[PDB]
Amino acid sequence: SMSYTWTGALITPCAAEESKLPINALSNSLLRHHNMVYATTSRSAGLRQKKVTFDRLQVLDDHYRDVLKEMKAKASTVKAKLLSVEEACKLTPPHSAKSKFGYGAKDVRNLSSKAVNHIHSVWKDLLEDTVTPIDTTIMAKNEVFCVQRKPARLIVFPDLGVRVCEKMALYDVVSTLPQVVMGSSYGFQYSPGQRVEFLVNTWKSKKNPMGFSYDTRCFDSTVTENDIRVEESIYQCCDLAPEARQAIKSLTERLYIGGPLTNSKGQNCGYRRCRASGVLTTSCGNTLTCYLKASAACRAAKLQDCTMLVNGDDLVVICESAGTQEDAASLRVFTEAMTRYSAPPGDPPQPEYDLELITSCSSNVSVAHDASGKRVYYLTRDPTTPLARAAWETARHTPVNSWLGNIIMYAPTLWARMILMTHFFSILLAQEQLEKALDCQIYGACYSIEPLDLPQIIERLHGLSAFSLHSYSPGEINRVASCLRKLGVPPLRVWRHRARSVRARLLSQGGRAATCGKYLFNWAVKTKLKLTPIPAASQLDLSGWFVAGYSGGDIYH
Ligand SMILES: CC(C)CC[C@]1(C)CN(C2CCCC2)C(=O)C(C2=NS(=O)(=O)c3cc(NS(C)(=O)=O)ccc3N2)=C1O
Repeated sequence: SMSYTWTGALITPCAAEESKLPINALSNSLLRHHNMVYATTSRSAGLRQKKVTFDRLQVLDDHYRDVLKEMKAKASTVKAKLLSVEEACKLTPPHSAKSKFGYGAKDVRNLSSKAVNHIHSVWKDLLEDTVTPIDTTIMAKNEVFCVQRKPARLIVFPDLGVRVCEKMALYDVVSTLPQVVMGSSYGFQYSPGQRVEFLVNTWKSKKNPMGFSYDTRCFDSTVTENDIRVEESIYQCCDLAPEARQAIKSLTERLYIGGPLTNSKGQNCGYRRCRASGVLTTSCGNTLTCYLKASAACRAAKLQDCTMLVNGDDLVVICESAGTQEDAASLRVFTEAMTRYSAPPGDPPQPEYDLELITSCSSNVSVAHDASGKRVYYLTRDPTTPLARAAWETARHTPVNSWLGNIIMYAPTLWARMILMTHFFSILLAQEQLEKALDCQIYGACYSIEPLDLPQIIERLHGLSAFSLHSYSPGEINRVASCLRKLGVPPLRVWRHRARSVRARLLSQGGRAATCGKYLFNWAVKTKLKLTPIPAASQLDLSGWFVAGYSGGDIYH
């Protein structure tokens, strides 16, 4: 069937949208080539609609069904709980889209009776009605990139009342089931460092390793009614409260499978018959579906000693090589199988024999050296998008601070330490806002973070190693340097000078600020200080951080 049907009514914005990089007094210090940075807007949504609208055919064989059976057996060992209204409410981001029914995200969070009462009525309707399509809003995402222009991605989401009900029925399931079903292949369980460890150990476990990333073209669009029903049957394998079962069946039939699309003006835009990007099950359903099709495809292709790593629609496979000719042939068969299962490639997969050249979750393993001169593996990425976004965030206040998420996740990297840390700490010093908590997103979930806690966060997730890495690789150094020329970012020599100042200012304020100076900026000085475990690090509740993915799932921790 067709992934979407359209009426012709436009995908509309709520407010005016900026496409050009906003400029203030801080902009030039980060980036000179302002015309390279842009934000997607609803004005390019038509282009996206064209891309994501196609017919899906699906041919399902024994490998597919055998894997599904295996998945269901593991799923049947899961016991999941219902969340109460209150518990579900507390998982709502404070900035989440307001309800059509007279209350907003903050009314939800502080548990106002107006919000609670409507949510209760939404839940009761779900239990009582299992057929009536649930309304969704379709919007264009405003995301920032460097020119290479990408059309706006589309986001489809039900009302806030429904979203709370999703959490009630499914939060525990989507949080716990994926790891039980997929084990070590479940990508969202890993910190960046645990991800490196798993990739490195998997690579080393092969006699002659070969790996490939598989990019599905518009994965959400390739998801069929069969696929969404199949995932529900996996959910229903769980030990569940009777009301949970009913709500999940109702949400599947009324929401997850498909439904009408309404713009911000209230106009009918058409109909969806594929994955909605803005539902709680987006991450879990995509992960299960990608794992299922790929596992089956590995068997169809007779890939030898396969290990898969799956993060929603993001797939990487490591296996035993049979030489370049048989590998290329094997990947073609893999691709044919995926295509039959309705997961055809965007860019065709290519075999890689250098682990450091495999990109997965926009990232690659690379190598540097710790204090002892001991080689350490770490996760990095091309910094172009992080830096484009940091430029936007320098001149504009944003709901989500990608710079802070990036500092957390990519703390060991040369670009995050020299540029991002230096730049944004300078900004926070000048404003005296070091102590002000800011929102960031990690694996789709929203977190409120104090910048002064960064040293403890980084020590916990990465180890004290992240403050002492040196002698990065030539390929990594070249990629960063190339990126800075492209965007017109000052050379790393300027950043070292800046960091010396940022460091000194932080130290001169004592307490948590000086701790930021000492650990975060120890790289900047010639005569570095001895770095010991920070006492207050084993205190913050980092439980829930790397449990699951929640893209579009409207989750706050
Ligand atoms: C392994 C880590 C380091 C990758 C970080 C990276 C690139 C970026 N970030 C943050 C931005 C600021 C810093 C961290 C992420 O959370 C994700 C990431 N976020 S996510 O929305 O959970 C996600 C979704 C999907 N696909 S889906 C829509 O769930 O089917 C694939 C992959 C992902 N991965 C990412 O993939």
